[PDB]
Amino acid sequence: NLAPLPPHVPEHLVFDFDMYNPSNLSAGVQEAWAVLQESNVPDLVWTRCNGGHWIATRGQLIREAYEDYRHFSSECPFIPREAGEAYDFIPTSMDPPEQRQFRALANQVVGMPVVDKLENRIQELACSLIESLRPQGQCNFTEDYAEPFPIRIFMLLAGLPEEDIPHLKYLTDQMTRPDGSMTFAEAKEALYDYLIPIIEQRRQKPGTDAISIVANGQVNGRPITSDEAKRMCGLLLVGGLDTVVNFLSFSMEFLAKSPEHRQELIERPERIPAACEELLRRFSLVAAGRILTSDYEFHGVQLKKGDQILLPQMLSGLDERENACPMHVDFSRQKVSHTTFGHGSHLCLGQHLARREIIVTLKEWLTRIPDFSIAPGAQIQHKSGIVSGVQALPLVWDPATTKAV
Ligand code: HEM
Ligand SMILES: CC1(C)[C@@H]2CC[C@@]1(C)C(=O)C2
Ligand SMILES: [K+]
Repeated sequence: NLAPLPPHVPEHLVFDFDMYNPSNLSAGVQEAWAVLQESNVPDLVWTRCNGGHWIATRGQLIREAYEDYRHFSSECPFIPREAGEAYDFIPTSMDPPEQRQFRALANQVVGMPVVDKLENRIQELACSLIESLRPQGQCNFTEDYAEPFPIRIFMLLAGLPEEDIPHLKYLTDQMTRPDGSMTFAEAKEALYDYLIPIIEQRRQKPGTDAISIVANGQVNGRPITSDEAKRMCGLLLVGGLDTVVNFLSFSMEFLAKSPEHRQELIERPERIPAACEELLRRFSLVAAGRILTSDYEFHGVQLKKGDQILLPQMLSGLDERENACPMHVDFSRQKVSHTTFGHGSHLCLGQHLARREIIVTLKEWLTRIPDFSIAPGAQIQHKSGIVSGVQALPLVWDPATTKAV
C-alpha cells in the first residue's frame, strides 16, 4: 500500500494522499483534493501512495513546474510510474523542442477552424438529446447526455462507428480511473490494437476525418510516421471520450443543486460563456504531472532525478491564493484564475471544442429544462484519478415546467 520512504524525503513532508481514492471523497472530489490546501499542509508534500511521489499543492508551484520543462519533463507524466512509463502519446509525452511540431497537426483536427463548422452538428445533437429526455421528467445524466453528446461528436469527427463506443470508452477509462482489470500498458496496447489497422486503411485511402488527416499529415514539412500517427490518435481518443464527458456531470450536478445559478443564466444568457469559465475553475478535474530530469531544489525541497511530481491542474484555481472564496461559484468573478486546460507548452488543444460543447449544453438544457433537481434520496458519488468524474447523476423534473422548442 504505502511505498517505503526514499532516503532523501523527510518525514515532516509526508502526507499520504491517494489520488485514486482520496480519503475525503464523499465530500465531493474537488473538496477531497482541497484537503491538500489546508493551512497546516506545506506547498510541496510527499505521498507514499501509488508508488510514492511529490505533490505540488498550490497554484504558484503548479504553474512554475509546468513552465519549467527542463527540470520537469513530460516523458513520464502520469502516476503510478508504470503508467507514466507506458504513456507515449503525442504530443503529451514529449518536451520542447520536439513536442512543438506536433501541435500544429493536432490543431488541424481539433482546433478552432474544426470547431467553427462542427458548430451546426454540435448544436443539433445537443437539442435532439435534450428534447428526447425533456418529456420523461427524469434521466441518468451520465449515460443519457454527458457520455453520448461529446462522444458522438468525437466519433463523427474521427469517422469511427458509434457501435465502437462501449469498447473504446472502457479502454480510455482504464487509463484514467483503472478498475484494476488492466494495467495502463494493457489498456494502451488495446487502444493501439484498435487504431493500427484503421490508420493503415486511411493512409492507403485517405478520407476527411481526423484520423485520415493525422495519418496523412506533415510535421514541420516532413511526413508523419505510422507510429507517430497512432500515438497522436490515441491521445485524441482519450480527450474525446474522457474529458468533457466528466466535466458536464460536475456542472449539471451543481446546477441541479443551485436554482439561483440556473435562474441567473436563464435571465441573463449573455453570462453563459463567463459561467462556463467559472465552472471550469470550480469543477476542474485533471491531475497529471512530470518527472524530474535532474536533482533540483525547488521551494526549499530536495527533489532527485527520477522522482515523480503530481502537478494537479485541478488545484490551481481552487487555491485561495489564486481566487478568494474558491469553493464559491460566482459567475461575475472578475479574474477567474485556473489551469484547468493545463499550463505551459502543453496547453490543451481541445479547449475550444470543450468550451463549445459546454456552452451549447448550458444554453440548450436551460432553454428546455429550466427547473430540475437531484433525484429523491440520491447521494451523488464522485470518482478520482487522472481525470475525475461523477459515478451517476439521477435528475428529476416536472415536465409541465419544461419547454419544447
Ligand atoms: C474539459 C475538457 C478538457 C480538459 C479539462 C482538458 C485538459 C487538458 C490538459 C490539462 C492538458 C495538458 C496535459 C499535460 O500538461 O500533460 C491537455 C492537453 C491536450 N488536450 Fe485537452 N482537455 C479537455 C478536452 C480535450 C478534448 C475534447 C480534446 C480533443 C478531442 C483534447 C485534446 C488535447 C490535446 C491534443 C492535448 C495535447 C497538447 C500537447 O501535449 O501539446 N482535450 N488537455
Ligand atoms: C491529461 C489529459 C486530460 C490531457 C488530454 C487527455 C488526458 C487524459 C491526457 O493524456 C492529456
Ligand atoms: K513514457
